[PDB]
Order: sequence, then C-alpha cells, then structure tokens
Amino acid sequence: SVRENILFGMGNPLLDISAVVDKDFLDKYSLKPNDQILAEDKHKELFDELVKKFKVEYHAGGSTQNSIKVAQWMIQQPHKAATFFGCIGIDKFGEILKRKAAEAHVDAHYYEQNEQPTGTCAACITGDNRSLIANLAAANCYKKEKHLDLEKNWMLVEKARVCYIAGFFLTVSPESVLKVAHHASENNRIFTLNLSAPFISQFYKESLMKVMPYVDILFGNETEAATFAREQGFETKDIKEIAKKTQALPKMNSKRQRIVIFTQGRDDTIMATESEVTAFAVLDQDQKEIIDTNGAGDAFVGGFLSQLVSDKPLTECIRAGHYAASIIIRRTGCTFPEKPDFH
Ligand SMILES: C[C@H]1O[C@@H](n2cc(I)c3c(N)ncnc32)[C@H](O)[C@@H]1O
Repeated sequence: SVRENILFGMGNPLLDISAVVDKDFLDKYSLKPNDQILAEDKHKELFDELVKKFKVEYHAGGSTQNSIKVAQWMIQQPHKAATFFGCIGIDKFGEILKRKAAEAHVDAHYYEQNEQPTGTCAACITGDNRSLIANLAAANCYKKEKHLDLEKNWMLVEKARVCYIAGFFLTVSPESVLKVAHHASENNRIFTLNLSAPFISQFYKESLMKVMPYVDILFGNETEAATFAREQGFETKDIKEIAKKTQALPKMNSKRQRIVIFTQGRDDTIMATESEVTAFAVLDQDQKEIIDTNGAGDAFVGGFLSQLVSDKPLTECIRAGHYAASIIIRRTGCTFPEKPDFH
C-alpha cells in the first residue's frame, strides 16, 4: 500500500573486499582489529596486497546502500519502493553494484564516470574482529549539480516520505545532503541520518552539526554515540543521557520532534524522544558468533526504515530493525572464486 520511491537514500556505493588476515597485516598498516576508517596514503598498498596475499571475497557494500536494500527487502511489496543515488566508475565493480542493486529491486540511479574507479571497502578480519578501510575513489565524485539537481533525478527525491543518508556521505557531499535535508524540512518529510562511525564526529563535525538541525531521526551505535558526546562536550558516557541531550539539539522543523536511536550490539537499543528514553532488548539471536556488528547495524536501520515508511509505531519500527538484524547476515566462505587458481 506504499508506492514506488517512497523511501529515498543516497551515499557511497562501495564493493566490500573481505578476507581473514593476520596481526602482521594489521600492524604493517597500523590498523586496529575492530574499526572503520577512510584510506590515507599509507594504505594504498593495503589493497593490492590484501587481494594478492589472502583469500578475499566480493560483496556489494556501502552503508546507506545496504540499508536501502534491506528496507526494500522488508517492504517487498512494490519493487522500487526504495531509491538510491551515488557515484560509481565505469568498470567491472561498477557493473556488479548495479546488478546487485537490480536484484534487490532497488530503483538505483548512479552517476557513472571514467576518471575514478568504483570505490571499495576492505574488511580485514581477524577472529571476530573487523577492521574496515574504505577507498571511496569514485563514490567521492558525487556532485549535486551534475546528478541530484537533474530533473529526472531530483524528481524521484520529491516522491519520498522518508529520506536516509548515512553520515559517511558527509565526507563526500555535504551540499547534496543539505539540499535533501532542507527539502524534507520545507515539505514536512522525514529526514534521517546515521552517525556512521567515530571519525564522522571527530573530523566532520562542521558538516554534521550543520546538518543536525534537519535530522528527524538520528541513528548510530554506542561507540559513535560516545564519540559524539565527547566531541559535542556532553560530559557523560551514559548512553541514555547521550540520547537525551542529542534529542534536544537545535531543530529546524518544529512539526517533528527529534528521535534518537542507538544500537548496542547485543545489549539494548536506546530510543530517546521528547517524552522519554526507552530501552529495547534484542532478539535472542544467540550462538550467532560470527556476526558482522557493522552489517548488523545497517540491517537494523533498513528494518526500521521499512516500517517507518508506512507510519507504523516506533516500537514496531524497532521490532523490524531487530528482525532484519538477525536475518540479513553476511558470511565468509560462502561464494566460490570466479576463476580457479590451480595452475
Ligand atoms: C559494514 C558496511 O559499512 C560500509 N562502510 C564502511 C565504511 I569505512 C564506509 C564509508 N566510508 N562509506 C560508506 N559505507 C561504508 C561497508 O562498505 C560495509 O558495507
């Protein structure tokens, strides 16, 4: 009972390159066992050697993309319920992301170009740890003026009731996010964002805080919420207290009161609203051991967005979130390599 393009999302279309590595690999690059960061010059060499020295696998990624795909799955109903914009290169990986996007029934529209190659994210695994390093490359080429502003494209944005952009995109195009954010405000549409990662509150506060007055629902996990409190000067490590001060932040559109939503891995999820702060136990999806916390976070938001779009109550939105988060589990050792290597 929801028409197409009801949910709009845009972000960094990335291809995840994952493999189990050794502590000598993490140290060569001075990485932390469990973390997320953008590639610097000292990392260029980390991608070549990852694929040459280890048993890597390829999965269409990009945080916001993943949510969009999870959401559309939950929606199921009309295909192309969820929209997604982003920049890719004109190459192999590019072709794959588009394909994986069609099979998701997502109404994807990418800005394709030849200068930069499709972007990737390395997921260097060690035991139960996951160290992510993104090489945005092409995902970093997004310009509103040359895509989001085009009428056929901006037209699809005008159809959505809910918009979602992971904060990851703030490092790429704050201008694009603002335009979308400002539009939700003026037309009383729902504008949602993610704290994405600690680095977003550390080195992008300016773009984030400029966008925050337009955020109707904020998402993020414990570590992102702790970093956000510390950089904003909250003076408190208490998650529920953080959710509360975050919910009171200056808001542009008074018609909607802010909602903050913080996932805690296996611990309770925390929702703060003008009224109160409440905790929600996660599904007894025990014995799950090898469970991508990050991927879990993304699927949570997708579940939550799936219901939110049709005005379900918040508790129902959270319920869907927890469900998606239990089911949609990526795993290592699943696919077969495309070409042998026998010799
Ligand atoms: C776990 C998911 O998180 C995504 N992820 C990790 C990083 I660092 C990152 C960035 N900068 N942008 C968009 N999506 C991102 C990754 O590609 C997986 O799909």
